Amino acid sequence: SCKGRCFELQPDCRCDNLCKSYTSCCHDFDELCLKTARGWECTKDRCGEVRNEENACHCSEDCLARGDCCTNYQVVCKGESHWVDDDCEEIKAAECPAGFVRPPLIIFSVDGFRASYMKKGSKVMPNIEKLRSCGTHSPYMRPVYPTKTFPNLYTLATGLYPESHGIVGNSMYDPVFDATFHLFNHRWWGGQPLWITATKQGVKAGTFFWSVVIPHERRILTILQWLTLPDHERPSVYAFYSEQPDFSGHKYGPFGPEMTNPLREIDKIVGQLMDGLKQLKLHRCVNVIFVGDHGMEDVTCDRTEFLSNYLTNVDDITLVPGTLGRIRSKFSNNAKYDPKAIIANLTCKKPDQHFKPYLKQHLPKRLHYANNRRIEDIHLLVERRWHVARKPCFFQGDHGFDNKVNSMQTVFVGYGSTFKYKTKVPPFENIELYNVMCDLLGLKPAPNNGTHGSLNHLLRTNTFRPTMPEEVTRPNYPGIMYLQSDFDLGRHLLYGRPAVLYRTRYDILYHTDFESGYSEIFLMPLWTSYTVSKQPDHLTSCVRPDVRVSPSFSQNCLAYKNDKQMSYGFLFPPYLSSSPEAKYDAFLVTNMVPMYPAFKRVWNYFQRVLVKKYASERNGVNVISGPIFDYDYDGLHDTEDKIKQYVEGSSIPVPTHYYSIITSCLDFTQPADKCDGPLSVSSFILPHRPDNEESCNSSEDESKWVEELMKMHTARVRDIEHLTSLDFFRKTSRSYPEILTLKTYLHTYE
Ligand SMILES: O=C(O)CCN1C(=O)[C@@H]2Cc3c(n(Cc4ccc(F)cc4)c4ccccc34)CN2C1=O
Ligand SMILES: O=C(O)CCN1C(=O)[C@@H]2Cc3c(n(Cc4ccc(F)cc4)c4ccccc34)CN2C1=O
Ligand SMILES: *[C@@H]1O[C@H](CO)[C@@H](O[C@@H]2O[C@H](CO)[C@@H](O)[C@H](O)[C@H]2NC(C)=O)[C@H](O)[C@H]1NC(C)=O
Ligand SMILES: [Ca+2]
Ligand code: NA
Ligand code: NA
Ligand SMILES: [Zn+2]
Ligand SMILES: [Zn+2]
Repeated sequence: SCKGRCFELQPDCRCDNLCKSYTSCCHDFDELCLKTARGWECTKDRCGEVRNEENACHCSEDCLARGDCCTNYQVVCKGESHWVDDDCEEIKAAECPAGFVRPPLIIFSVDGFRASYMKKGSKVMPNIEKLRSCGTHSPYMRPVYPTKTFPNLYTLATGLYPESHGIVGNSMYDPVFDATFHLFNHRWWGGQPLWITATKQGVKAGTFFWSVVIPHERRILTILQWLTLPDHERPSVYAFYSEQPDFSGHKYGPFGPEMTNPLREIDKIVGQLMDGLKQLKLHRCVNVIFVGDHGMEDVTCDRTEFLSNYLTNVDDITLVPGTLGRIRSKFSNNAKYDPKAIIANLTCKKPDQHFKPYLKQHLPKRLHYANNRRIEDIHLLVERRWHVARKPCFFQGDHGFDNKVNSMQTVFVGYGSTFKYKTKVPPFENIELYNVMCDLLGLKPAPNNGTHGSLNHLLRTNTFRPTMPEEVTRPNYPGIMYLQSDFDLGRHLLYGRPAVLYRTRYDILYHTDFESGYSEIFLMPLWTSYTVSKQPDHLTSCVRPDVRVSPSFSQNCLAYKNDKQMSYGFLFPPYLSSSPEAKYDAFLVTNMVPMYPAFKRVWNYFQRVLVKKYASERNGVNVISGPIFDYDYDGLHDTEDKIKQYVEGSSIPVPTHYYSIITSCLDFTQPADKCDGPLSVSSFILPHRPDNEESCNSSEDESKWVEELMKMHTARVRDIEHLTSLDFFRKTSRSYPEILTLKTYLHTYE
């Protein structure tokens, strides 16, 4: 029996909340623990009360002490007020009763709560509105790809991309075992979640999981109940979860009028939470995070592309369907199965095609969706509002699309003593929360993909002091060291010189129009920096040796002549040179990089047309460009070990991508090279591909397609730091936490 052991935190008859899922509860759990009687609200008559065990909650004078009161008791029978009726009072300091070592954290998570419901629900969710308004909040929070529940909830809790924590979807095929696994035990998965991190550091955690038949009102009383327990038992961190509004969203669509009740209902539970805390004097002591795993889009049966309309033998493939596609051979010894053919077959075959196929390594890097062996090589990015099935109602809403999509954005509100008061912060990525939650609990966070510091502007106190990483390889500064005859060939640095964070050998090179860091190992620049202010020739096939760099560690024009696939281009573009004299610097062999003919069309468009437009538009730009090597698609700078391809019969490694970081003043009335304030930045990581299969209008003028591809491969600065092992923005006039925020920014074009 459960006697009074009920909802306990720890062979026998079981009393914990998760027992009902494992069907291991004692026969009397439904009698003692899950009482439903009289409802979840007091009334005038209920007050002055027999502390009747039969009830769900009590309105007796006993009530307050035992810690099992109905959440609106004070409001109804001691004259006090609903917390939503009070005016925002700032909380300059945690107001906890004696013997609390720290402010409790309550994570209030909701499935499928799209960011728009905040504007178009103000009227119907007043308690949530009061959290938003009095607390700290962002316009939206960005989930991770894929925008599905389990992958997002576990990232939330761990700080890791799905590729790394391992929950890449609900069914996953492991080719090591040739078996499929259907999704819960935290422990077999990657990363350290929050409830563990806290436990290992002597901070007691409550459950982050509930048995679905336990109704929401009971879960709240349970948390308030636990909060009255004594110091040696009481947990410091708790978690509520709601399947709504995701559940109704699938059924009715995010804009269905049927959505209105479910949000009101979620708001009621958030009401009980606050009314309950308040009547335990804990409403200015606990920190609450109201947070969402992802959003919801309109998607119906009739918007469904079918693979059988593209592929000869569709019974030879296995497809995970829906708002993303994952394709895999169904049969093990099938020599008829050809990934290159499949992708070709699925590539721009209709003008209005509602998905695009990709091998995972060609997916835009911002998705971080490749480095896991249960991610099938062939992936389909599905257009928003659409589905993908194998071959030929329930639903009008779904999610799982590209996480830059708006319908997929989600919410974050931070209320409490440690959060700023009435503050609006910019949108961030949910991988950043794990680090913040550790901060609120005094924990050293486990290694994750967050960037610790980048969210210090959300917090009143408890900010941790991030430190710039150390240069690992100091630069060389060659002077004029060689003769033209030794060779057998054929202001611009506004934010600090970036710092090389791995062991290598590089020369820093200066020119009038640009500054560069040249790797004597990779035979090209690691980075090329140049400012262009707001305000040609027939030398195409000439290159000059750089006299500051030995011919051993320079590229040559023989390799590029004898490579019928590969060509070369410049990181600093000759077109932007400041004078006929200076133009010769842009043609130094130290400025060449390997570039497929197809990539040049993108790259020339960019250097010739978009940079000067960007400069006009933003009042100057600083531009840092370099190559990236990521052949193992793990999002990190490759070692020489990992390089698969080279320019014909040479040591010149071919980059898998090319980055650029484009930087200006937030105050566009000050030019780029004379800021006094915050910075503005947008970056991208363009894949380096022999063809333009990815862009459906590549046969047209670059004005009609290059800029669309670029928007698609937008990237955070931080992404490029991981992929290049550099560190940018080391010598600005801004604080290091502000700069971390700048670096986590991704410029979405929506
Ligand atoms: O070291 C190695 O490579 C193999 C060793 N090994 C393990 O001992 C655990 C066992 C286990 C794992 N998972 C997660 C998983 C999910 C989908 C899959 F297709 C494969 C695994 C589980 C989930 C439920 C119950 C047990 C497990 C992952 N493990 C290993 O890979
Ligand atoms: O109560 C219900 O309506 C259904 C029971 N249920 C769930 O379906 C989800 C599944 C899930 C939960 N968590 C923990 C969590 C909670 C809040 C966060 F901000 C982050 C993580 C997960 C972690 C990884 C993967 C799956 C999950 C919580 N759930 C339930 O109790
Ligand atoms: C995301 O975070 C994880 C954890 O910090 C990084 O993964 C670790 O990588 C190291 C070195 O490659 C391995 O030895 C560890 O086993 C990895 N840990 C886990 C839990 O997977 C990962 O590199 C980060 N990803 C990016 C793109 O920055
Ligand atoms: Ca790599
Ligand atoms: Na060539
Ligand atoms: Na094309
Ligand atoms: Zn969800
Ligand atoms: Zn869903």
